[PDB]
Amino acid sequence: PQITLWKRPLVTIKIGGQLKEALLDTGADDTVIEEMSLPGRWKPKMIGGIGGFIKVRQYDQIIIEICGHKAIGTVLVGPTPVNIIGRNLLTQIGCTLNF
Amino acid sequence: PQITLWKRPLVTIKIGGQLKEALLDTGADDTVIEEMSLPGRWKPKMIGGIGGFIKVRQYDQIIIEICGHKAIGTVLVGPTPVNIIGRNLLTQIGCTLNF
Ligand SMILES: CC(C)(C)[C@H]1Cc2cc(F)ccc2S(=O)(=O)N(C[C@@H](O)[C@H](Cc2ccccc2)NC(=O)O[C@H]2CCOC2)C1
Ligand SMILES: [Cl-]
Ligand SMILES: [Cl-]
Repeated sequence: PQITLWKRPLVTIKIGGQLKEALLDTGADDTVIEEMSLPGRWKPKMIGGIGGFIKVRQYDQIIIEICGHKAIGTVLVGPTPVNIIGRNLLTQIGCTLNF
Repeated sequence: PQITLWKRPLVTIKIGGQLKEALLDTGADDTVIEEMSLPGRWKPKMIGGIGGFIKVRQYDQIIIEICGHKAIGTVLVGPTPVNIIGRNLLTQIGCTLNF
């Protein structure tokens, strides 16, 4: 698809069998999702945003479907205001910026 | 152009006669630039992100050149860690996400 930016680029994602709404975010290096349970072990990570650096849980090799496209990669879980799909997964679905 | 997302989508912009590096950010509703002087009146605004909120100065009807494309809109000025080109100006240069 071709997504214009007059409104937030929100899409449906599927993770752990659940449907959620997430923002396609080219300004985010990593994918960060609101609190949920994911399988396996997690590692600590700090992510810096507009208000500073914060603590999240890093889960690797997580299966996630984004707007019908299958991706498998790192998902960070923590107190984010919105679910964010970052560049680590946008590359997997072949997403580019065009003008 | 077509911009891939293996690295941060950083571009050169021209604002208030100065050249600056900025991030093309689909996850940002608004454009936020590091401390600088801009002409005209401003009003205070709070903007929220990962890590909480920052206080910025809102300048309206500001011209920016982004990749050679002229655009006009609201520019927020404040203690942002990176210069961000948000949706308000990405729409003006005809920027879309494609996959
Ligand atoms: C809340 C949301 C709607 C999404 C956004 C809120 C927002 C709204 C605006 F109008 C303007 C700016 C911002 S913002 O700037 O707050 N932001 C945009 C993100 O793309 C930031 C940009 C950025 C990049 C580097 C340093 C600071 C900021 N990335 C980010 O937090 O990456 C983190 C997140 C995961 O990867 C690293 C989050
Ligand atoms: Cl605007
Ligand atoms: Cl358009």
